[PDB]
Amino acid sequence: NAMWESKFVKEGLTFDDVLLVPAKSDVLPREVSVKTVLSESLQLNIPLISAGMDTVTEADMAIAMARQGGLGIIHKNMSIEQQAEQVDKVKRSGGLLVGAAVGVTADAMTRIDALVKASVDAIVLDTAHGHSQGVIDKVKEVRAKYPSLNIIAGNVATAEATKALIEAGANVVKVGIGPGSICTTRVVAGVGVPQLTAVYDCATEARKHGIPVIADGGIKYSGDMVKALAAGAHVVMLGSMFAGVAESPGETEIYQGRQFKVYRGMGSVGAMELVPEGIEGRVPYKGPLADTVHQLVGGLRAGMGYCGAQDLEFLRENAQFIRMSGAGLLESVQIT
Amino acid sequence: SNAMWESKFVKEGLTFDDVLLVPAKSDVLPREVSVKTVLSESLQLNIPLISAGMDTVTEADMAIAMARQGGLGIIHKNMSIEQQAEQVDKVKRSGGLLVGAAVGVTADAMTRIDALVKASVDAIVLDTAHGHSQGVIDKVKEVRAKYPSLNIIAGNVATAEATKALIEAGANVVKVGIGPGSICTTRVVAGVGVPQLTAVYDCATEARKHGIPVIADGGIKYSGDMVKALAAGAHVVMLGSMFAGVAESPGETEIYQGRQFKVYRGMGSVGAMEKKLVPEGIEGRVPYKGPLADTVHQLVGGLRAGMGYCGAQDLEFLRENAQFIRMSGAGLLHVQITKEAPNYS
Amino acid sequence: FQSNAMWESKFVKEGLTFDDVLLVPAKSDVLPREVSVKTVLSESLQLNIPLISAGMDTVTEADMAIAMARQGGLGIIHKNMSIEQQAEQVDKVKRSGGLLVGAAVGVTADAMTRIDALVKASVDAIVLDTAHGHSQGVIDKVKEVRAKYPSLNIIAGNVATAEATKALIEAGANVVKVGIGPGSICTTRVVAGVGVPQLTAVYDCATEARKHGIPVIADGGIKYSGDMVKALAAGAHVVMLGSMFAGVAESPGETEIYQGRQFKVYRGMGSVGAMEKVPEGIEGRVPYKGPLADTVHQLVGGLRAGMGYCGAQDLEFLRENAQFIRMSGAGLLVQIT
Amino acid sequence: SNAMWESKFVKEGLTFDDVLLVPAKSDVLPREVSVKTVLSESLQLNIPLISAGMDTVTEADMAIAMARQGGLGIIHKNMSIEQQAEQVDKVKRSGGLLVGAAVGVTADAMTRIDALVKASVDAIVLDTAHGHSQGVIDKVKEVRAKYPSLNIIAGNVATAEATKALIEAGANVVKVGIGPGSICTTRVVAGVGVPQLTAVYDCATEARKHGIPVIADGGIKYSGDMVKALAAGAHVVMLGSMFAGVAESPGETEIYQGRQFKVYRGMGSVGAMVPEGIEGRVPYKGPLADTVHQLVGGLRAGMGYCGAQDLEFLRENAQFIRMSGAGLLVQI
Ligand SMILES: Cn1nc(CC(=O)Nc2ccc3oc4c(c3c2)CCCC4)c2ccccc2c1=O
Ligand SMILES: Cn1nc(CC(=O)Nc2ccc3oc4c(c3c2)CCCC4)c2ccccc2c1=O
Ligand SMILES: Cn1nc(CC(=O)Nc2ccc3oc4c(c3c2)CCCC4)c2ccccc2c1=O
Ligand SMILES: Cn1nc(CC(=O)Nc2ccc3oc4c(c3c2)CCCC4)c2ccccc2c1=O
Ligand SMILES: O=c1[nH]cnc2c1ncn2[C@@H]1O[C@H](COP(=O)(O)O)[C@@H](O)[C@H]1O
Ligand SMILES: O=c1[nH]cnc2c1ncn2[C@@H]1O[C@H](COP(=O)(O)O)[C@@H](O)[C@H]1O
Ligand SMILES: O=c1[nH]cnc2c1ncn2[C@@H]1O[C@H](COP(=O)(O)O)[C@@H](O)[C@H]1O
Ligand SMILES: O=c1[nH]cnc2c1ncn2[C@@H]1O[C@H](COP(=O)(O)O)[C@@H](O)[C@H]1O
Repeated sequence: NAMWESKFVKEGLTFDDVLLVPAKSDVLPREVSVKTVLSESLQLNIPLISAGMDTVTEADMAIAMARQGGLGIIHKNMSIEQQAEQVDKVKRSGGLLVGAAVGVTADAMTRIDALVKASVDAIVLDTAHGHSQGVIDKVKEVRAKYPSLNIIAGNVATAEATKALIEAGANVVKVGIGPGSICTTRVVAGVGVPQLTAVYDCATEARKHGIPVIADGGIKYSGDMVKALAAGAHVVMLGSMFAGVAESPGETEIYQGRQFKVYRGMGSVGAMELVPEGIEGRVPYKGPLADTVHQLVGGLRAGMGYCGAQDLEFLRENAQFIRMSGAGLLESVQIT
Repeated sequence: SNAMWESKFVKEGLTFDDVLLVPAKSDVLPREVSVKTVLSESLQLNIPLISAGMDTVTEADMAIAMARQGGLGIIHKNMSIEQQAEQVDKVKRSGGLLVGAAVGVTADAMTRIDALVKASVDAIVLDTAHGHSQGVIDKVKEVRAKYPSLNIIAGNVATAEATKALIEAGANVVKVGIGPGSICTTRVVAGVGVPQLTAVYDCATEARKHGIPVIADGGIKYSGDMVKALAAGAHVVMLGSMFAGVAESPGETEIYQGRQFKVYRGMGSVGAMEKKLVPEGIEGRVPYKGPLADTVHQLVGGLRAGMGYCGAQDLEFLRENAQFIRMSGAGLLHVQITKEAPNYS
Repeated sequence: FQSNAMWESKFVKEGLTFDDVLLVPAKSDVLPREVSVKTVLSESLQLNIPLISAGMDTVTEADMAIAMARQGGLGIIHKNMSIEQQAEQVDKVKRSGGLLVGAAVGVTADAMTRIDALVKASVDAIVLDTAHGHSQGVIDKVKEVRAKYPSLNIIAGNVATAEATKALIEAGANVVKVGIGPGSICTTRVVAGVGVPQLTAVYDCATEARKHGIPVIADGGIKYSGDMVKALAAGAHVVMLGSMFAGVAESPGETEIYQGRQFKVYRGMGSVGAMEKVPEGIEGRVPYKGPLADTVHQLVGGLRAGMGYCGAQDLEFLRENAQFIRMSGAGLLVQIT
Repeated sequence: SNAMWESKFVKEGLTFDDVLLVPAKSDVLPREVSVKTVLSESLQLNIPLISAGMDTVTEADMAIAMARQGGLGIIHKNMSIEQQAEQVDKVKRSGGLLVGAAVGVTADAMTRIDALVKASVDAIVLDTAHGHSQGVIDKVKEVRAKYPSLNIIAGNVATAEATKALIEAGANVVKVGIGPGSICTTRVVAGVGVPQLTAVYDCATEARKHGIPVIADGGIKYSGDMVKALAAGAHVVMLGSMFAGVAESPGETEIYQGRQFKVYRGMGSVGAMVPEGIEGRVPYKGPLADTVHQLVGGLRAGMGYCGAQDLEFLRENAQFIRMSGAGLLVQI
């Protein structure tokens, strides 16, 4: 009963537990490189990805997002004809990078072939529990058929889970069980892993093979995104921070004179229409997408200025965190 | 020796909110998992739930509904021996269903237990605030001598030593929990208690040795807290606050702010004792939930998902192989959640 | 060789308070209402119940001190009055039933004068309260008194330290008062950044006062019945309450109505108001709780239950055998009516 | 290698609210303690309080009132060079008092230092969000090269390595703080910061091997926090928020919801110039001396418990005890 013993040993860290420690710097924030590479085929100018959710990313979002340096993932709560159409639309809008989300359905192989012929750069094979034989075998089918296609599998929270996917044929791994804003996995199932600890553990596995890791969910401030990138992620993925953007799908509701967008989990009652592990909410209208990106990539250049990082690689390997108490982060006057 | 003096502050405690389950390799879907459990040779549940023997939570109706779902009801003991034997027999008249009844450590305890046996009760629940007592121990021995085949659920405890005590006194099952109840003020009035997750783990660890199942009793708010409990060594969880608002629970529904409410009170509360006192329970109100079946579906639904993340095809696999990860207070905690308007009727 | 010990040890010590721990149940076949809560501070000083009301002008005067003694406890009459009036408050208590009584004196020039008046008034114990008991002036004050009154019960405080407790014991003190900072009306921790978590302070103090068989008093920080149990179980013989007794019928001062609700004034001795008749006390208000008896009945009832879970027949077993478990903030966490 | 990779989450950090000061044996009455302090042969303060170099906190009126309480004011740089040099001289002619002036790491830096030295300023404060840069080190070396006896205060830093590097560039005094500030959002926008107590200790531990003092800057909300910061190795502390609402502070009283407030904002906020400071309001605290009285009042109290006759005893002998959140836990 070795297992009985290790039940409560492991320990986890979230974004609010740590801070990056400043180091010797001779590179200015405006001078750094926030560029990143997921593969030969996938090169990003800014390490940002919009989430494959029906309230975050359609063709307009992926186009806006591509034009910024990043990448959008067309959600799959759509007919196959429609998704390939939106993919083909983004692709021909200047030869932009687009990604698309595929379920681990029976139909998935059919959906993937439509997306490949519409010329997607990367498909996202995402499910709630990416450490399942269903997903492993599914990746190996897709990899057998398309040995050059960028595959992003998830979701995973552990290194053994990460290893299983890399060997199945995954060249990018997506991290996060529990942490998303609209996520209720932990409340309803008791399951999940602190996102910083998740990213670090998974990155430590992927680092050996040289595979990029996506941090997905739980990000609220540019700060948390700098932390995700220094914890080992190549790239972060946002839902709530883009849902209120002008280029996301769906229109602007007005309630009491204030502008709002709907943001909901893909496993909430709406996106499904087996208990729900997603919820439905509203987010404030944030206007143009460029506004949100400028702030995020600005904050990133500051953090990398503090850490002495010229590029994201220097950041991932050398950056040092410091742990604190909860008392600690109340240290981060009524405001106008 | 001061060995007791310098060990005053060594032990650490964990509760539900300190931990999360860690996803593992899984080949099993939530709909194919087995939520069956065997408390004993004679007593088997189709779902790991037991409604608590409280006068606001469980009577004959709730036991019948609980059984129908594949769980078990514990008919509370705030009533005559005659009218509790009434309720026991009624559950058995309704399709030979499994039913429990609570019996406190008293003088009339045996007179009460007897009547229950003649009504063909499946399990008797020996409940005391402090189960780690000779008084309780020698009462469990008395019942085992007179009824060798009777299921005995004896509690409550929080330590391994208490556990092995009741097992060797002839109890089939141990009910774990000092202080974690929603309506419990034992931790405030007496400064006494163990964080439930540690108490379960500690008690189960001793009880596995004897092949004895334990029950996690109290402190469960969400369904995820229940997955956490089962995964910590418990065979079955016990619920009061979540079953109180349910329509099949004892008590009139009351209207406040147009909303309907039901009364949930501790058995150690002032009102419950009246059916110079230092109470260790409080009276409150919980919202009307509706039918029992809708509440159970969400609980079991969250269990299956949780077992699916862990790769447990059965509850025994979860008990033995599941792994927790500890977080800080920050770890337990933009988008405004949209909740639909209420039903006034 | 220059030592770097002090510099490196700056952040090593760790502290616990009441909310940080819970008591673990043990085997126990003593019922709560059959436990002995009798306690012995000295042969001269025996209490039925382990309770002492604080020497504050908002908490303890004659009528209060009578009430406490009669419940089996003890009142420490406060020193914010003339010597002549303090000694007459002590007399009134002493001659109504032959009750035990305490009396507060500060380390001052006219302290010795006050003590004799109080000793002549047949006081059972005097309490030498200073904000910092580990001072040379306080230590020399205790030798000064022990020398002249070798039969007198002396309580010296406040201390937070094992050293400090050793220091006051060696000066001749029968009983030690423990507490720097944990007061409800205290702002020492905020205006000066000084203090020790009450549970650790007690534990660390009693650890030293055990070697000499000297009792300690847990001074402040108790908000709930269960926190008193935690104090006694950490090494204290007795506990001193202020806030809890301040809003009681036998308290000095009358009942004020605030938004149609009955209240009483409770203020620190270091607050501006007490000082006139930099502050490290503030003034507040506490709910009117009625007569002392019901508050004592719930605090003693709460101890009885605690000793019942722990298997403690008497306060000595609890003090020597009770084991705690540490929890976290989430472990400290329905519509109550 | 894998060394940097495994060191990522190893370090722990403490802030003011994490700890308290352990009362030791005491000979000393609060009124008899010496709160005097010496930065430099050139520079000495009767109290350990330095007024922050911000457009919301300090100008010539504030600097004068600081000096006359026993401390120091640091004239901010959001002004013309000869406007700043005129502020420095107005304080100088107001009774031969102590003044400092903030200076940025730019090309006009040396041009502005020439004017400030011309008005006989005592110390300059080279302030940057990131003092551990080659820019600041190179600037310090070239000022130390030209003005060898000018007191140079350099920062901010948060580490020993940074502290060491500035001492070897020529800084007499080292300023410590990245994140702790009340108007600071560096933690939130860049995820970067170091808990102040751990920072001052780690920076003092390196500084006292050179006889170099450190300033603890920001995060101070209580007098008890100042006692804590001095006891972890700081000679002197710098305050912004607790000085913004006083009368001698730049601007004047303004009214929100019919109460009196004074605007208080960071130098990296939108107004004072991506933002890392914010803009807000603090209550009109009244005159400077009343606030100073309560601060130094608190310090005498804390030195009393710890038994420190002077700030050196405190710095070398004070012991902390760590606690939890429930440890930092009557209608007042
Ligand atoms: C996070 N999440 N969760 C869900 C619910 C869900 O699928 N939960 C869930 C929980 C646990 C699960 O455990 C396993 C699986 C699994 C799935 C799949 C295969 C066997 C192992 C969801 C449902 C529909 C659409 C989207 C989502 C979704 O995004
Ligand atoms: C803290 N802070 N930040 C800022 C903005 C700022 O300079 N941020 C910033 C962030 C990150 C930074 O990282 C580096 C540097 C740097 C600067 C400079 C040296 C190289 C490394 C500020 C701007 C104007 C006036 C005052 C301030 C200021 O006080
Ligand atoms: C927690 N609690 N407490 C009480 C009051 C109570 O009995 N408290 C209590 C406290 C502490 C106790 O300690 C012991 C015992 C005991 C009992 C009995 C056996 C010896 C040791 C209660 C009363 C009736 C019904 C239920 C309860 C109850 O659930
Ligand atoms: C907590 N407290 N503090 C105070 C203020 C106070 O005395 N503070 C204080 C602080 C620090 C102190 O340090 C010492 C002493 C001392 C005193 C006494 C002499 C030895 C060294 C107080 C004053 C008058 C009456 C009551 C009180 C009081 O109860
Ligand atoms: O239905 C849901 N339940 C739980 N997680 C979800 C659901 N829908 C999306 N997610 C995850 O949550 C992330 C968005 O979280 P956010 O970035 O914090 O808003 C997505 O990238 C998904 O990985
Ligand atoms: O008055 C009481 N005081 C303390 N615990 C109680 C009292 N009444 C019931 N309990 C326990 O609390 C459990 C219910 O806790 P809950 O599921 O969190 O609401 C019951 O099954 C009992 O074991
Ligand atoms: O003004 C003061 N400042 C700090 N502590 C005080 C002051 N006055 C009384 N005390 C202490 O506070 C205790 C009361 O604590 P309470 O029971 O939590 O309110 C008394 O026992 C005194 O020792
Ligand atoms: O704009 C800003 N962003 C971040 N920190 C600042 C800014 N302006 C001033 N500071 C720092 O914050 C200190 C004052 O912090 P306070 O005493 O908590 O208000 C100053 O002395 C500076 O070191």
